[PDB]
Amino acid sequence: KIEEGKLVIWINGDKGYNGLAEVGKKFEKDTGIKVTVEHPDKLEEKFPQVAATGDGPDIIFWAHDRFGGYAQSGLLAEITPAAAFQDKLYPFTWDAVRYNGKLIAYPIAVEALSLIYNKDLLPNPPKTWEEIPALDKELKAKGKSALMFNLQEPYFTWPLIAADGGYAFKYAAGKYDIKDVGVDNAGAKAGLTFLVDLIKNKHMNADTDYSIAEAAFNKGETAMTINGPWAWSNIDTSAVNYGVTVLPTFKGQPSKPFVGVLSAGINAASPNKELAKEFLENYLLTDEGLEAVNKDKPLGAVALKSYEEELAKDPRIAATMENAQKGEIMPNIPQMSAFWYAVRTAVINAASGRQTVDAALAAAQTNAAAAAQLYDVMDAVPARRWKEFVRTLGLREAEIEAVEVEIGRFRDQQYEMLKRWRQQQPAGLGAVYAALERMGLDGCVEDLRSRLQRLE
Ligand SMILES: OC[C@H]1O[C@H](O[C@H]2[C@H](O)[C@@H](O)[C@@H](O[C@H]3[C@H](O)[C@@H](O)[C@@H](O)O[C@@H]3CO)O[C@@H]2CO)[C@H](O)[C@@H](O)[C@@H]1O
Repeated sequence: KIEEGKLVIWINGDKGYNGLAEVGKKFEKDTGIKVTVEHPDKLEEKFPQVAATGDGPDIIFWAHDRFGGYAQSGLLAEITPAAAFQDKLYPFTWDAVRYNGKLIAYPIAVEALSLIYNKDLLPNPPKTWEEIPALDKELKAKGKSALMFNLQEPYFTWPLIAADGGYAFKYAAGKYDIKDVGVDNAGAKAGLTFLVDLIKNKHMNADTDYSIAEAAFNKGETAMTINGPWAWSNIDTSAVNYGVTVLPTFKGQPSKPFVGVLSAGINAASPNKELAKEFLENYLLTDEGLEAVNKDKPLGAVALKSYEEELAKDPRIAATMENAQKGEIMPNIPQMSAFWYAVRTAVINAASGRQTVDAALAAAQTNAAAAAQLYDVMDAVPARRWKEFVRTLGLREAEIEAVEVEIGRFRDQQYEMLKRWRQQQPAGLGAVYAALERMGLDGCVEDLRSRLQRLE
């Protein structure tokens, strides 16, 4: 459990938590502060349940796409590093973790998918997605396959869909518009249709996930896979001679992977914020800190400039960064949740044949665009009435109601955050104010008197 005088960190199990634990032991050796790293299941979903409780972590690690919601709900502490420290990380990595003009996390590394081919089976990897059907059958003649990758998570199948024109939300004037969802445009329809055709000619199987796809490549059963740097570790241990190169082109235009920024967010309810800032700045985000984690599971291209020149020499990094520039940086807005869920539903149905491509994408468009609107009213729907609300609207689509749950859980962390604040323990002042300002006249007076009290 969390309490004053120690750090608890959450990171996804596919990353190098053991190496991260090493960095904390140094910290513990230098400060006497016990550092404990955990890797829970679905920490992306478990966090918004337990953040503002005594069961949430001090530091949370995830790609930058989740943090906008976290931030909007006032569940993160404003990161306040000196200019000299900011000038040690790449500026565009700071953009990712910047939401509404405020820094909400420490950017760690850059994550971008890449084509991971087996050199023993593929000296000249294909340049285009349209070459692959011919190569696979040639490998079918060897009882082999050309490609296998996780098909259950939309993270991995997006690069092909967004190649010719598909996108999440339109970007313009330096801003995203959540009403313009580019999941059902011409460029998106072609990518998925091309993907399914690969499966329908049984160049792939729909049940392929990370665990199995990983096994396939690691045992030299498929010539290619698509995965991130964190996966090179297990592959390095396996006896496969592999290469990491650029993703294949499609219709002249490259497959555009959503680029990820691994980021470290400080719980606003953590009683050891400065204690955390000390760790991330002066231990992890150092040439040795990052080296310790990378040795466990490769991070990719780090945001720390001093240690990026070190990794840039690795061709597998050069491959990723190329794909990174070719692809797009994930938005960090609170609506990316609505976008992901809708797509996760669409691909599984268009892959299992349960629906047309035109249908799933049409439905995903609607559900995402609609569910994306729920966030603008998250703070308005008065307290005790969020379930009555969403039940009043009665949308009932599985991916839509998933956002409802999330939002319903955000509102529950803010009430909890308010509870902590009332009892004089750490709390995020935004989560507090959002809760009072929907708690009738009594909330608003309580809200403002604090705003006035706070003016000291
Ligand atoms: O659809 C279910 C799932 O959608 C969301 O997951 C997305 C992540 O938010 C997003 O960061 C990305 O996930 C990848 C990570 O960025 C990266 O760290 C790496 O480890 O691979 C991840 C893919 O497994 O893309 C996924 C969509 O697949 C949402 O976060 C989840 O709550 C939700 O369960």
